[PDB]
Amino acid sequence: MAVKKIAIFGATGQTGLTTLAQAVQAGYEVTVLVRDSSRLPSEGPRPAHVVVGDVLQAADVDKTVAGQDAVIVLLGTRNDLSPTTVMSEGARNIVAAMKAHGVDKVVACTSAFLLWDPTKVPPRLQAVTDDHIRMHKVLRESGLKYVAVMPPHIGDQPLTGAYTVTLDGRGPSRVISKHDLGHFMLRCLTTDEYDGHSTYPSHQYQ
Amino acid sequence: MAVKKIAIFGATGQTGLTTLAQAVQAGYEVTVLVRDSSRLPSEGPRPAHVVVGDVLQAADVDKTVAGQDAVIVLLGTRNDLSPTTVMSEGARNIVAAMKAHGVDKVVACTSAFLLWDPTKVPPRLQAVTDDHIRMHKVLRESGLKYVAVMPPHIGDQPLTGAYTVTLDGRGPSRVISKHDLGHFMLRCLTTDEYDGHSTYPSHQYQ
Ligand SMILES: NC(=O)c1ccc[n+]([C@@H]2O[C@H](COP(=O)([O-])OP(=O)(O)OC[C@H]3O[C@@H](n4cnc5c(N)ncnc54)[C@H](OP(=O)(O)O)[C@@H]3O)[C@@H](O)[C@H]2O)c1
Ligand SMILES: NC(=O)c1ccc[n+]([C@@H]2O[C@H](COP(=O)([O-])OP(=O)(O)OC[C@H]3O[C@@H](n4cnc5c(N)ncnc54)[C@H](OP(=O)(O)O)[C@@H]3O)[C@@H](O)[C@H]2O)c1
Ligand SMILES: O=C(O)c1ccc(-n2nc(-c3ccccc3O)nc2-c2ccccc2O)cc1
Repeated sequence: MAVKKIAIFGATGQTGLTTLAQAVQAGYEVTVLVRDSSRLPSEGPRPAHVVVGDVLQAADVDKTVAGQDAVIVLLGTRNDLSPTTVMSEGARNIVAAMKAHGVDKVVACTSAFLLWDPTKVPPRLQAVTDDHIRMHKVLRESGLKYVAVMPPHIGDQPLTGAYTVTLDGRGPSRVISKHDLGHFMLRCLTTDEYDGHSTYPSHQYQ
Repeated sequence: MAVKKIAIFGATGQTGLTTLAQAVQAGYEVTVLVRDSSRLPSEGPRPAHVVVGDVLQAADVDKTVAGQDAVIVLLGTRNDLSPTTVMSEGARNIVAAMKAHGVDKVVACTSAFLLWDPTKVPPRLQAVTDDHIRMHKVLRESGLKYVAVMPPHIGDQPLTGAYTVTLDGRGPSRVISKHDLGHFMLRCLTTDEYDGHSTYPSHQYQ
């Protein structure tokens, strides 16, 4: 087990940007798929490789997944309020490209709403949650080594690295810093302990 | 009056109605956004301008924020404890409209539960608190001059002007009257001392 090359999908998002920065600082050779390159910061840590394209475009995903050791998925659809399939269709393209290229490890973020009663989901988040569920099923039925990361509210607190991780359930805390969440996405690259499990990271930021 | 034209969101609510009355008495030129089925009472004080629409429509929020000096946010769900995103989505529309119209000052009410240990928030209030948390992050990340008003129980005791304002922590009493809360929302328009802080107003009525 030695992951050196990773693809990150969703690297321009709030969690993606800090996951990308941390990965670069730790020494990973990171490839990102971005739809427009000007949103990547021009100062600080930069990825080794940039593919310009869409997770909905199978060829763009293929170019991104080729030659990787593992994939991190931090896709989201920003403000869709009504039925949407971007994340699950992108997950299908990711799965197909990982198969074609022999990449066997994927760490993907959905939501802790998948661990709660469906009546906890606010009405205007039901569509996105539904597609998270579709994307989770896609990844679980793929047969790939899949770590399901299902975070509660994503905050802006500083990196601590001291969060809780609860397997196949929700945990006591109900927030995770975007920085701590990115930290855990990368921690999942260094072990098979979470493979096949759903994970809930959460921490105290008093 | 350096701040003269204000938008109030939630003016028909418990705290809104007395905030509106006090603003009009103090000489503010008040614009309100009201939902079509829920106008202001016929006998009560009259705002200068009424927009009929929904905080969930960007166009209605834009009409309400255009030309203002400052915004007060007293949105809420009345007695309804169901999951919701009306406050966080409304705040996103308010931020965008403020940025487009050159309005910097936003005084917005969430709840003192944002200062609690999360494991201690009553489960019955967790869904509403989750949207207050989402709303607070939207406003904190906006870069606007944002006063985060985080009250404890809102009661029916009198207007006093004599309440305690505790910065960035819980205060010494567990109640604030709706009239004192509205008085404090208006006070925040006339100083910069609470910008970028959380504020907990509270009082002992005797
Ligand atoms: N906000 C929360 O508290 C919370 C809580 C639990 C779970 N989640 C979920 O966790 C995940 C990460 O969320 P986040 O807030 O960090 O994400 P985010 O800031 O909304 O960014 C989403 C990422 O996905 C990219 N993206 C969207 N559509 C794409 C497409 N067709 N092709 C390629 N890339 C695309 C976006 O690229 P662009 O920059 O090009 O748009 C961006 O990089 C999301 O699925 C979210 O729903 C969020
Ligand atoms: N002890 C407490 O009650 C307590 C304690 C701490 C914090 N809080 C929080 O304090 C805040 C203010 O509470 P409150 O009791 O004064 O408020 P409220 O009586 O619940 O009034 C809510 C206001 O928001 C309006 N509103 C709701 N949805 C809207 C929409 N889609 N578009 C436009 N306007 C909308 C309502 O309009 P309609 O007239 O059309 O309904 C009403 O004017 C709330 O966020 C509450 O959660 C309450
Ligand atoms: O920091 C403190 O002391 C403190 C913090 C929060 C409260 N809130 N806010 C609420 C509340 C009610 C309706 C909508 C949103 C809300 O947030 N309900 C309570 C409440 C909590 C415990 C017992 C009685 C209550 O009325 C009171 C005090």
